[PDB]
Amino acid sequence: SERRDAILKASATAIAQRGIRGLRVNDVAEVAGVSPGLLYYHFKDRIGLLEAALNYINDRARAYRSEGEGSGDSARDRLTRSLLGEIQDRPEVVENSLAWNELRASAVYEEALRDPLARTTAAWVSEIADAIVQAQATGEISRSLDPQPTAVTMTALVEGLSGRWLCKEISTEDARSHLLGAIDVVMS
Amino acid sequence: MSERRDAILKASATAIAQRGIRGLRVNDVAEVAGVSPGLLYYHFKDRIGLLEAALNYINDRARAYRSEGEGGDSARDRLTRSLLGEIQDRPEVVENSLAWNELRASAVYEEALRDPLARTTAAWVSEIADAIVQAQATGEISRSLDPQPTAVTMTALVEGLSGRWLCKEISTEDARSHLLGAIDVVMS
Repeated sequence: SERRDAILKASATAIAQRGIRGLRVNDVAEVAGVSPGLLYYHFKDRIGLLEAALNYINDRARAYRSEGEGSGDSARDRLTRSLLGEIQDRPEVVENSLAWNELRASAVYEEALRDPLARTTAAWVSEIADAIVQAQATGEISRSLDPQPTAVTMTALVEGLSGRWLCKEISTEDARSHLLGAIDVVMS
Repeated sequence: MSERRDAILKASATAIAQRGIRGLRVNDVAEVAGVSPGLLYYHFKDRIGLLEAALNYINDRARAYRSEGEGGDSARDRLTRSLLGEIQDRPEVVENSLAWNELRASAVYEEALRDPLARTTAAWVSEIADAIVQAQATGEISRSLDPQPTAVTMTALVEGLSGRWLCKEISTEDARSHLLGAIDVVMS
């Protein structure tokens, strides 16, 4: 239902602005424009809600990273879309990445969020790792790179730079240029 | 008073690591530290002064682990020790990492935290940049690397890996190995 989506979008804004710690269902209910009873009806409990919101935000992120996909795109093209996709000045990209940044931070103490975060992050890593393996078969990328470690490292860098970006500690342009520099290093 | 400033900051680091910025209370910190709230305000003025000083305390503590064993002569030796020293199964390193993780996440939505965090992060970045510049003069590193962006990138990589490490999403030994491979790629 479009109400579920609307609830989830509002929850991601509550998450983004207030942070997860001490966020309660009634707070979320207030921003979502529904009662806590309806909210529990859709999501069962607070963790069910956070996990639904994490899945919603992951889906939008996946879209941002796949914008402009094309048949038989180069390794460079694949790495670039997936690494840069979530750091853009477009307002709904920023809102989405703010909420993901907080969910990543919260999972240190919200242990029930660790599994969905690990699995969705595994799927991002896997995109990069696959791009590398395909290129290594052709020679287009150094064969001495270990694909999975390289992909885990490149995406963790995105998370680190994105945390600074969201602090306004580094510009959008600089964060993207650093990532491009990393990609250049891997192709060279 | 300098023994007492240190007790205050040590207790502040623990409060931040365990309870986050919202769970940090002057009265509790001061009680932990065996001092009065008024002494804390005398040295640090206010809650933002406290947090600024705690950011620097944590960075000073991390710096000790970054240089442990130092001078371990090569640029490679110094860079490796610095980057790997951030991620270790030692109680102080874990705590520093948790507290930094909290501060980095909170500064997104608490704007007052941004300037101190930027200044402390800039100091960490500078140790790494200086290492790279020194090594380009000796020729231990490609003169191709721009020191500042590289140092920004490497330290950002430590923060991204640490965020996953603290969620138990990546093991300590995996995170260390990936930092080593990153340094290798940069040292090539």
